[PDB]
Amino acid sequence: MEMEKEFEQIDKSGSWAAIYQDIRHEASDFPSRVAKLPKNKNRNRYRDVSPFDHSRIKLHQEDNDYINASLIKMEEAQRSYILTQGPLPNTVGHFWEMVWEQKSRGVVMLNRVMEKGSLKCAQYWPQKEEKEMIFEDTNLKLTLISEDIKSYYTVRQLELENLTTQETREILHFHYTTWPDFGVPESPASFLNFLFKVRESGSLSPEHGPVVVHCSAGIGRSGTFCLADTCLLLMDKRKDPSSVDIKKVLLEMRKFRMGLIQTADQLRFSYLAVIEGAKFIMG
Ligand SMILES: O=C(N[C@H]1[C@H](O)[C@@H]2O[C@H]1c1ccccc12)C1CCC1
Repeated sequence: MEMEKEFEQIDKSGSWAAIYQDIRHEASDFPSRVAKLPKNKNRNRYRDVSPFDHSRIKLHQEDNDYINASLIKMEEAQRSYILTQGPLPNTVGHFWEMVWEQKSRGVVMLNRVMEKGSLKCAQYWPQKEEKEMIFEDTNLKLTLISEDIKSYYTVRQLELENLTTQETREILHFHYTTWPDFGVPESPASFLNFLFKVRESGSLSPEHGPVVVHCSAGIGRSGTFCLADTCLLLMDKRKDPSSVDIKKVLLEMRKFRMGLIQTADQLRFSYLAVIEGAKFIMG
């Protein structure tokens, strides 16, 4: 079926939970043996969220190459994404090592450091220009260059320096700051505006490594971001945009990381975002 009328048909019939459970039943199951090794327990935020072995990002380190991060490679859309958990106190150096080694231009953050009165990720970037951060375990230096605070999101320019080689690179930090503590946003308008700002920066384009996207577990809000982006790109590429099937795209993405889209409300919100976004694109 088309999307917008399939949407109204699920609303009128109140069957979002059943649609979402079907997706959960059909989703891929691949091994995640490296994630479960005892030496990696303090590298995982949640015991039930792990990268598959076949798609995990490897650190370029001979001691321990493990990070909780996955490469989502979308062949028809010609887009790739790295989805990862919010960094932990003992993985902030690994996180920036990955950004460096994978040649990423942009980092997309969809959570606040504290939500619901608890810590959802480490403070992994500097908050003042004159107070830079040094990660001694991976030999990187990170400096805040500029910050632009808007009503729904903040964009930061960061400098990452590899202290071994003295090479430097500019990284863009895109921080969506207004996702509610509970539920999903009422309108997708600010989330779509944010997606378009990431696109306009070059961070999603083939001349760079994959964008790094995270929330707390790296599957819920993060899944919504890449699902909406890929579906909109396919609607622009194809002769028949009504042939894009959001459930099929989501199942394709779940071949590369488990659990993408965590609730039926997040699924409905993803439909809403693609539907509204397809009208603004045109034409
Ligand atoms: O090359 C880098 N760091 C080097 C450190 O001197 C040390 O050797 C390298 C390294 C890599 C992983 C852990 C520890 C080390 C950074 C470029 C991204 C990582």
